[PDB]
Amino acid sequence: EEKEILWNEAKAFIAACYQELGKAAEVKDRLADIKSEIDLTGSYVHTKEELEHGAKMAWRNSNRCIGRLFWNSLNVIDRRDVRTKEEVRDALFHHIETATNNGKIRPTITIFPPEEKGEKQVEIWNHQLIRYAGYESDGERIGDPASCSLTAACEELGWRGERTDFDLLPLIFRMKGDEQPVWYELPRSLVIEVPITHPDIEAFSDLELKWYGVPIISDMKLEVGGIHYNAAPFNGWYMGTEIGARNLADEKRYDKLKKVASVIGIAADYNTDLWKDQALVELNKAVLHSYKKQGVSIVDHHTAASQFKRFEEQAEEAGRKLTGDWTWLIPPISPAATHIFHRSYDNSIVKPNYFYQDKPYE
Amino acid sequence: EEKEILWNEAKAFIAACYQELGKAAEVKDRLADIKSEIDLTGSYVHTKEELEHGAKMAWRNSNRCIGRLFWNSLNVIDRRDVRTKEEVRDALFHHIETATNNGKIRPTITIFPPEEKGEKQVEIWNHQLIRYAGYESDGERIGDPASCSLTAACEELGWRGERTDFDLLPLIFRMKGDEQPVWYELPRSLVIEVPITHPDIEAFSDLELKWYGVPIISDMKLEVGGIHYNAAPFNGWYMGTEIGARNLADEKRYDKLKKVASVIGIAADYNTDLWKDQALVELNKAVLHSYKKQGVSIVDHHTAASQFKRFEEQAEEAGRKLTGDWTWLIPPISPAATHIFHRSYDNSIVKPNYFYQDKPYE
Ligand code: HEM
Ligand code: HEM
Ligand SMILES: Cc1cc(N)nc(CCc2ccc(CCCN)c(CCc3cc(C)cc(N)n3)c2)c1
Ligand SMILES: Cc1cc(N)nc(CCc2ccc(CCCN)c(CCc3cc(C)cc(N)n3)c2)c1
Ligand SMILES: [Cl-]
Ligand SMILES: [Cl-]
Repeated sequence: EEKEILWNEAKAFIAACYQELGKAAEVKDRLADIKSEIDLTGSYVHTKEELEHGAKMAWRNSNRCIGRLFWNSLNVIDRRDVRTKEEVRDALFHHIETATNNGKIRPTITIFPPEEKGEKQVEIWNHQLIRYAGYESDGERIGDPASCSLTAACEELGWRGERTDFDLLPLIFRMKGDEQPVWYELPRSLVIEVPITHPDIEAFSDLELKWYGVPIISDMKLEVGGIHYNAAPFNGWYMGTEIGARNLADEKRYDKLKKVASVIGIAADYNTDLWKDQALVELNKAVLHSYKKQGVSIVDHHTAASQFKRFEEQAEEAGRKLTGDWTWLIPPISPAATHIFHRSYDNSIVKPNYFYQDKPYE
Repeated sequence: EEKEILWNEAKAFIAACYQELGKAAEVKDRLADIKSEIDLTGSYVHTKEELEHGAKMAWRNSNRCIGRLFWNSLNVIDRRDVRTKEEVRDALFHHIETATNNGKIRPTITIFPPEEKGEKQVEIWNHQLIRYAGYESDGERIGDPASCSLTAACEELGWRGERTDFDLLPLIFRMKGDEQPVWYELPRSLVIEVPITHPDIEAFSDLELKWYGVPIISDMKLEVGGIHYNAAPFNGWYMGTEIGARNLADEKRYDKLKKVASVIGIAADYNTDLWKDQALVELNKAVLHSYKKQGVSIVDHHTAASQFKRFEEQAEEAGRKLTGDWTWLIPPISPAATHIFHRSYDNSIVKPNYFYQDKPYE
């Protein structure tokens, strides 16, 4: 059963991948080889060409992603050779460095050895490789509340945060055969951060807001032809709203809208003044302005939606069905100002793809 | 078959309606009466109590409506006695007057005789009782593009618009047995309109925008216990975003965002300036301000979402399942600033309800 799942998934992937690569004639022989290998070993090993194209397909099939136009230029780093925690740490440090690329962000994925018997070889605990800690001790809230449980887990293992609102969490991952994960403090030279200022309102700097340059999702599983790559961190560049309308704005995150309203000099007293809406717009302008000013890649939601329209056209033109999650594709700011809002999307799951998996803590 | 549909729907409705009315014991006798009546006549007639509560239930079950907190105070006008076009016209005029209520809008529905053999007794052509005409002659666009096809149909029947951007369409409806609908110009004394000004920006009046006070949806079918009330116009008061973020903002409607940007004194050149977002916020502030200043009921999307939260709690507290369409419930401005955005809703259809029906023109 488990291996029939593998063979069926392998069949579909190799056929599809090789068609896209103009390698359709090699499918028959390659499947024989794969079938023998599953027979003789219980699994199979992707060629580097398969691995790279599979990761790209997986991005292409990510229903919730507005940035998919650029799927085919994903920079895929093959790290299936890794066996030690030093090698993992160094691969993660390297991913941060090459993806950041001095601000000119490169969409990158580093792929670690896949699950064996559903047994992980490398288990990453971080949600993102770069993220801020969060604390909640006796009524006082510090940092990013979304990081509270991971932060508590790190502090169990002998890490201690400075309890600033922007403590960088350490890298934390466990190796197969180890009982506890290890942690490593991020070298600050690796991590670009951007201070948030506003183009016109000088007082905006009084909020002392900042955010990190590169979102590197490190807790999803990449699945390709029945192989489960549970550890495969990937990054793009930010869409501004992710920072200005969610990370810094949500009541359950940094919750900064009342403070924004005060520095931009409007009252925060009446719903009918639309002060939250006005504060959201200004904070979002500041975020775009700040990233651009520092030379760190970022895209606004209008340009993003325009790019996504092109992805849609490209898919049609290539004869591929389009899939999407409307509820995630619409930006959280002026959604009806984008074309996305005014059409519908088929939310079917197509593989290869990226999937949620259970957290190893909490 | 057709009558088995009717009896099954009647069974479910009478049971449910009478439970809610504390009249559970009368269900058995009432169903016998109904069953005989379908047997003897092919249909049945609602008591006034059933009709009123059914219309209220229908509002309660409208998945796409954020305003449902107030379902139980709907003002139901029973006009099943109507037989002539003068009576229909007068009932429609009356609905406008009593719903408008000098600006203190009353959620109201007027219910006309239901379909007989799927044969309409009264067929209303208007989408809303009050709406602006739209024209598109040889490249030049005037008025509301959404009204183009109905406007063309009216002008076929000998009506002529002044071709202002805000021509009030005439009431247009057809009677059973008539080949053509009739039309009647709206008395302007009946129709409250609001000029759009901004609380701080004096130049905003230069846009000469306005909108009508009361949205009265007149093209949906109310279904109650298997009876099809195809003509049953209903109204609430506006949520500000419907006007500021859609009617006046959409590129396929009045398309005013570039003009808004100019009068509020910002450039409309770069996506990263979020000029569309900023223009949307200011236009939406102006709309709320203008309605409030004139004494015409309106609700902002924050207050609306707060009221909807109470509807949710009320439903749970009453032991009723909640249904909703997330894609319509989220406001088109700052949706993530409402609780709606952060939860999910079951989009199942529960009856009684309001349903789309085919337009009799186009
Ligand atoms: C190149 C720049 C990119 C941009 C601007 C972008 C934009 C976004 C945005 C805005 C979201 C939505 C998050 C939310 O709604 O809060 C998202 C989700 C997602 N993106 Fe992208 N993205 C990019 C690159 C990538 C890459 C390189 C991958 C993987 C190879 C990827 C895969 C995904 C996935 C899987 C999700 C869903 C995450 C989840 O379900 O939690 N994206 N993207
Ligand atoms: C009391 C004030 C009311 C407010 C503020 C309100 C608010 C809204 C809003 C914002 C929409 C969405 C339109 C859109 O997304 O563009 C809507 C849709 C709807 N509302 Fe309400 N509403 C109210 C009263 C009513 C009443 C009295 C009824 C019927 C008895 C009703 C039934 C509906 C229905 C059926 C829709 C869906 C229309 C469609 O599918 O095209 N609402 N409402
Ligand atoms: C690779 C990449 C690039 C980029 N610009 N953005 C992303 C998405 C980042 C991200 C990270 C974390 C999260 C939190 C939940 C995921 N377990 C999210 C999604 C946030 C969200 C929350 C809600 C309530 C709705 C919604 N649509 N989206 C999105 C990935
Ligand atoms: C009774 C009532 C009160 C009130 N405040 N609002 C309404 C809804 C009015 C309305 C009128 C017309 C329409 C146009 C289509 C309906 N055939 C709409 C819905 C507009 C819309 C468009 C799009 C693209 C998405 C969306 N969610 N909603 C909404 C009814
Ligand atoms: Cl993020
Ligand atoms: Cl409307």
